Amino acid sequence: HKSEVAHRFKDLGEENFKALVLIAFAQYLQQCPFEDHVKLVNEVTEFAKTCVADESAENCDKSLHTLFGDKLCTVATLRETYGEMADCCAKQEPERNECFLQHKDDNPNLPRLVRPEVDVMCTAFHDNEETFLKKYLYEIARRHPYFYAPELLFFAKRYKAAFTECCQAADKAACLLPKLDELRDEGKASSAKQRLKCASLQKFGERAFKAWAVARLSQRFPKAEFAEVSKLVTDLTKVHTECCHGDLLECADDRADLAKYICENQDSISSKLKECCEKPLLEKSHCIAEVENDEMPADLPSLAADFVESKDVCKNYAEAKDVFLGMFLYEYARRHPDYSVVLLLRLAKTYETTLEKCCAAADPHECYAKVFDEFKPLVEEPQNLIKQNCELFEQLGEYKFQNALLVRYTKKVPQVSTPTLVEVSRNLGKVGSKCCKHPEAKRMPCAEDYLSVVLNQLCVLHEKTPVSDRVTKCCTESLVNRRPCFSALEVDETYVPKEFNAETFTFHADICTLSEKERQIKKQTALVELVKHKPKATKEQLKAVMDDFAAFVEKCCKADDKETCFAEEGKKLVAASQAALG
Ligand SMILES: CCCCCCCC(=O)O
Ligand SMILES: CCCCCCCC(=O)O
Ligand SMILES: CCCCCCCC(=O)O
Ligand SMILES: CCCCCCCC(=O)O
Ligand SMILES: CCCCCCCC(=O)O
Repeated sequence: HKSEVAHRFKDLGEENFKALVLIAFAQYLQQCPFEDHVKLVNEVTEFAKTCVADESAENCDKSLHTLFGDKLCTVATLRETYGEMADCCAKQEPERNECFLQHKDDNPNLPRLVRPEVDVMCTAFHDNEETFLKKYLYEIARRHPYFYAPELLFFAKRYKAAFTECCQAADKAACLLPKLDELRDEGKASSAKQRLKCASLQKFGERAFKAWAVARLSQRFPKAEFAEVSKLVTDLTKVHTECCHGDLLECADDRADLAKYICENQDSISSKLKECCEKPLLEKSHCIAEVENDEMPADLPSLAADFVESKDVCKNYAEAKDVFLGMFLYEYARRHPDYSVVLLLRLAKTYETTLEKCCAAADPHECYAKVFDEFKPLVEEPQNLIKQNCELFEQLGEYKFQNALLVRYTKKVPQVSTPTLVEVSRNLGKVGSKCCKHPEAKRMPCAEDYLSVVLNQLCVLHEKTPVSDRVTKCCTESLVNRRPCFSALEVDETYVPKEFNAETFTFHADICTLSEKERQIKKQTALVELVKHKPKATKEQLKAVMDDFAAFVEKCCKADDKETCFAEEGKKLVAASQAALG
């Protein structure tokens, strides 16, 4: 009351307050030294302490955004570091924060993190343990500006536990890398997942996220009531709205309240929350967000009884057009847990469109009576796509599956930059190794919910530099229909060939001097360049040049001495390929 910062300090505490302010500062001013961020956080914490000690102190009743902006731009006073940012904080709330959000670089030009030796890492750990953990938050926060802040506090705790457990014992080297690598891959998957949730609130509105939350939570929490699911959805939407507009202090405070409420009303929500609700505060919310789907309630009546066979459907729709569709989404999702969340949203939109033109055109009960008949093609379209791709995946392997997707997606949109095409196809091919081994029931909720994340990552890296018109049309037209739009484009008859570049196929030594993961990009980039060279003459039989590439690589890999072999066989191979018109 009368002091939001004091209330946040009292709720979160001292350790979480200082960590949640460092993340906020690092996610805004990405190209800034660590020491300045530490000083700013210390000043903010001291001001919060002074306002806590005496309520009627110097002015501290203003909102957190005002203090955030004042400490942000009225103290740093850097203009050359961030362009067009000097005039950013000339407006008032809430226009200042909106201007600040648009300057967050999704892919900043920062050096890749390199891990020192274990001995040096744990020598620095047990020298400034408080400061050593603060640097971990800074780098992750500045490299992922949209990373979920309350989830970043869990990762720091796991980092501290991993460092404490291993190198205060024998075999320091082979204890830390296995566990640190788990965090790195777990942190890159929870940052791309939040980006999809965070770009669906500021591009498609709050109503888009509410329907997603209703569909997802009804699947995870069946046998509950619509009143409870609505409350959970409202709380979740309020939580995720604040983390997207920079209110990290309030976002982490509201998440704890939601977790506490879920644990309190455990019997009325789900029976699988017994274990997740006996964990520490930072682990309860993580466990709840990933709890498994509860068992379906027994003897559920058919949905056709009160949605298509009753002469009040359009009357109820006209009474309230946003809760009637909420009930349909809730009832159709609880009894169909094998559908992806984006499919259920598609069927809900189809049902809404059918109802729109039925009660406003002559007899109503003549065109929405068979609305369930047109759900079949929508259901069968992605079931006939996962089935073929998983079969194709388990006949070529991971590396050859990524190449197959890379060639397919290069002909569809042959204008995106080669690094973006290579990166998206590498992530596209990793859904085969992820959950093509699941049973047919669980294949759909996993595959499409990951394809959505990958395609959103494709869209956000294309908005800054829009080069392809087809990508723009599929990205900024509908969130749910993003995947069907991409898997509906034929080969592009436009995009006259990129001509021939001699320097492209000039593999000179290296290749066989470093690890295998990053040498694959050296060949996938060449494949992308080859496909763009001949977009039309891209039949399957002329793509046998991959075998020649592999043979040429192997011949000089086993004969690394006299590195002129690389150039000689490279020019011979490119001449042979050009002579074959392929
Ligand atoms: C990767 C290590 C997992 C440990 C979880 C956190 C334990 C603690 O710090 O209390
Ligand atoms: C895209 C689905 C539209 C109908 C569901 C409405 C539920 C909600 O908005 O909370
Ligand atoms: C119950 C507390 C946890 C919910 C907030 C985060 C869930 C999500 O990532 O969607
Ligand atoms: C248990 C209350 C402490 C608040 C968060 C600190 C991490 C944790 O132990 O969950
Ligand atoms: C289980 C699906 C494997 C990858 C699908 C991507 C292909 C496409 O979008 O056309």
